[PDB]
Amino acid sequence: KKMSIVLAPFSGGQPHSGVELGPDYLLKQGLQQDMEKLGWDTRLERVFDGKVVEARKASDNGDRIGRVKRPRLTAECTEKIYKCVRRVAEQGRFPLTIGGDHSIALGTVAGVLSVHPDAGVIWVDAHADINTMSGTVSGNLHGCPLSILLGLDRENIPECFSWVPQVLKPNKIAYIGLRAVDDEEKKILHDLNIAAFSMHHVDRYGIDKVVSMAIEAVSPKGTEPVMVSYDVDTIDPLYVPATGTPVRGGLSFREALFLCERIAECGRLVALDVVECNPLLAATESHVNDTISVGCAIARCMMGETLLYT
Amino acid sequence: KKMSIVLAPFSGGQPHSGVELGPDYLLKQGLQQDMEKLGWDTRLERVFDGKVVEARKASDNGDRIGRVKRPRLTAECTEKIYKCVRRVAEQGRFPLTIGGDHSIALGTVAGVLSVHPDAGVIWVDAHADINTMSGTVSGNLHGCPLSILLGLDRENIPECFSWVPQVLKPNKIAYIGLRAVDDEEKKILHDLNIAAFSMHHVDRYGIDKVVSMAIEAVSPKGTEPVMVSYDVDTIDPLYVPATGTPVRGGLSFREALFLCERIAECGRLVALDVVECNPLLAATESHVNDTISVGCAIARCMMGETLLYT
Amino acid sequence: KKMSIVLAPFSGGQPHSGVELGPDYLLKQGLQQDMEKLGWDTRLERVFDGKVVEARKASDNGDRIGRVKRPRLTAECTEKIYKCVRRVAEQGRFPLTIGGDHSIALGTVAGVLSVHPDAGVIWVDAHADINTMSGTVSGNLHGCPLSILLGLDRENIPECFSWVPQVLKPNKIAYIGLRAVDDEEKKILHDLNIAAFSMHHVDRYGIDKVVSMAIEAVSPKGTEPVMVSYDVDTIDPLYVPATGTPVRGGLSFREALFLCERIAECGRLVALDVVECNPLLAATESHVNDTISVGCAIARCMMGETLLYT
Ligand SMILES: N[C@@H](CCCC[B-](O)(O)O)C(=O)O
Ligand SMILES: N[C@@H](CCCC[B-](O)(O)O)C(=O)O
Ligand SMILES: N[C@@H](CCCC[B-](O)(O)O)C(=O)O
Ligand SMILES: [Mn+2]
Ligand SMILES: [Mn+2]
Ligand SMILES: [Mn+2]
Ligand SMILES: [Mn+2]
Ligand SMILES: [Mn+2]
Ligand SMILES: [Mn+2]
Repeated sequence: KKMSIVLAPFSGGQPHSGVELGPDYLLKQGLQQDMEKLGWDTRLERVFDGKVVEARKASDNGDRIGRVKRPRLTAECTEKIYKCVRRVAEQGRFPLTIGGDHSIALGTVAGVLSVHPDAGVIWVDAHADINTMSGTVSGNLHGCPLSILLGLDRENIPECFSWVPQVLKPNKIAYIGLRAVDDEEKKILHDLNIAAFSMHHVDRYGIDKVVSMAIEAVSPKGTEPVMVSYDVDTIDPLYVPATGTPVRGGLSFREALFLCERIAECGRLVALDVVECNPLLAATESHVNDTISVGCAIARCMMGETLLYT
Repeated sequence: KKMSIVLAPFSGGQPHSGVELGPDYLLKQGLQQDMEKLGWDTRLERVFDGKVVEARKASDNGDRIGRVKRPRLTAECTEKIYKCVRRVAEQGRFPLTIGGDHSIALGTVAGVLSVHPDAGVIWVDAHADINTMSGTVSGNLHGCPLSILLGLDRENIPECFSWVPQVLKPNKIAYIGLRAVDDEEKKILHDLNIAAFSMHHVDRYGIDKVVSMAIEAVSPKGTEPVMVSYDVDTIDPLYVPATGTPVRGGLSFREALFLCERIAECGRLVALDVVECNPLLAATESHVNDTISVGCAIARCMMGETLLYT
Repeated sequence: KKMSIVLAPFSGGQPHSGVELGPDYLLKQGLQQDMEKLGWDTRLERVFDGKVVEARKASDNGDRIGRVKRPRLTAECTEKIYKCVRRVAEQGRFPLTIGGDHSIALGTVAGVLSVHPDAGVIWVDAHADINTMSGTVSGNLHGCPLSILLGLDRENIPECFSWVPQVLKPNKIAYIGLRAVDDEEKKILHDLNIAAFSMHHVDRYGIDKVVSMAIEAVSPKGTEPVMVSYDVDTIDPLYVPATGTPVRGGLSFREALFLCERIAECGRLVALDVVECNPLLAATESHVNDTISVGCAIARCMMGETLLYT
């Protein structure tokens, strides 16, 4: 049980400052002590300085390529995370990456799939995060990682992203909790036949059935490695208020944590990302502690914590 | 795809002013643009002036027949809606009626069943709305439409209601979400063997199963037209605060919208009422926007809007 | 239909004052009138004066045996409840005990099992309440009743508890709603193979299935008497705020009441405890009325109240 907690305090994939404070905040809640208490030998991995990156972000509006914002900054930071995560996985350690906005998954997924080529990817999110370079309206890259990982709209992806290995195939990615998919993204999922389970399926079949379906969808070869990239805005805002893109009608706190227990239970989780925790985007301090403690909660449940004896 | 959005700004079926503001408020949210965006050719149908009706309502306390309040006013306005809706349906257009209190369903159901005689009726409500003329304690007619439509307690129904056609039979009406049924109403449902699915059934079988059961109950002849009269107080107040008769322990925002998607999915919806939205009965502006946007949301989901590609 | 509403205004099993106000508060809500309205012939049973007991509690910090706090006071009061409940059951009346903290279940369960020796026990709680004398960290006895009832850690249980009959066996107790079990308690449940259904099972199988499983687990001999000891902190705090030990991710108001209807429905309920309602631990008066009215609600549903005709 060797784990490396990758610190990825990046906010360049979106507009709002504060999300780079996620890593520090989670660690204050005692994320490492919790992992250690779950029997994991943990080591912290710092990939870059959040203050320096923030500084460079807030100032250079010139970093743009069309609607896309901060491709250069984003490309540089996610390559750093990729190299870190790839190394963490080669050393045989479990990489637990804490963001940071979801654009960091560009480096995490590439890093993990580079070592575990047949690893499936469960994207827990209210969003599909698969907008293409020329398709994105907002230009916020945290909503475009999967398009770049799948190499969609190749011809329009910047040179600064040339580093991204092409290891993820559409049949190895499954979504859970979708409810704010852009029209362009709907067409993409349908055309690539991506296994996507929206809140409709959860409402229709119950979370247990959805998680089972999602795991099977990316684990056909019998039983392969599984990676989970967890966007906290999947959870209904009334549970996760402090986030950049909240959408009502999401997972309940119970379903959000139950999903983790089911994944833990299958015993094939090889990596985990917990992203989009933005402490600054909270009304009261109640909103902050509820969101950050949720991040640590999914971490604990994903890493084996159960309600009863085990 | 021809639709007529029937505006029924009536509040005479209950005490609290404000519910007549529903139609306007929904339209401000962009109800028509949403329907148009769903591919519907929409036309607005104004049945009467809400200010004039309100004025006449707030002043004439003399309009009563026992406990029943405003039978004359109610009878005149609902006959107007009936004529409008009956015409809308004869023209082959889908009538989407926005209230207004639930007493308007006296005109909508009569209008629709007049054209689609074998149409089933799904009453989504926390209440049975079937109190008889001599049985009602409050005398508020928005809780008596189904008794008049089924012609119960004939001998005690006013002359001003002589216009109501007898087209709805007990075996063609199904309730979903019941939780505040009056004792008299419990006896009625049991005696007439009305298919009623309370929050107990939803809690017991899950919303998907209940909707399936409700649709089948009124669609025995194989597959007949279906009409839905949707009272927003079916949804738990913590989701729909701005309503006249809130009862805790109701449908979640997710179940409230999932039910719409399932009905849409069956492809036999022929009419829809969205009632009891009272903007004035809101604490903050957060309560208002949450309720009105919910009304538009059920409209969109009922009319085909899905989370994924379709 | 003969019922005795046992008043047990005790708070010695925990630190916070106010929980002894539960009985009075529930009765103000009209608990007795509700039971009478459900057809029960009710009689109130006062076991001791809450003001006198409170007075004696708040002053004597000397009443301790290790970490355990107020064993003498607790032992004296619960023996009183035991004698009352045992008598109520011998008279052939249904004992409905209103607390008071959960330490009162020491007297209720012993009283009921003394008359109905093969009675099963459903413990609805977020906690296992089975910490041993030498195992409890907090020393609060409201979290140790089941250890004393099962006679665990005999050698370390005070003399003042010598009165407790040994009538409850591990295979006749089932938990529902667990989510804050101490490590020592996890080991105990696992070693004694106690049927425990946590929020994981509710999330996994749905409340209906859990209640069915829980009833069967203690009713093997075909169909024996069933007793329910209901801790209101089983319900998610956002529904039951005014309680001493709230834990997020609990039962919804709907599941909390549905469980009661299912138990009522089986027709074998022989006793009921509604505990841990602490009116003083409420932010607004909204928190108070929501919690106390919940207590009366579970009472009504447990005693036969249904949403539809019955
Ligand atoms: N689809 C929107 C929102 C994406 C939100 C990104 B995420 O899932 O990481 O929060 C956009 O492209 O701007
Ligand atoms: N049953 C109550 C309340 C009826 C509520 C009407 B409705 O469902 O339209 O809100 C009454 O008769 O006054
Ligand atoms: N397990 C904790 C909390 C027990 C809570 C008791 B109860 O369930 O009655 O609220 C303790 O031993 O102090
Ligand atoms: Mn995301
Ligand atoms: Mn998202
Ligand atoms: Mn209604
Ligand atoms: Mn209603
Ligand atoms: Mn308890
Ligand atoms: Mn408890």
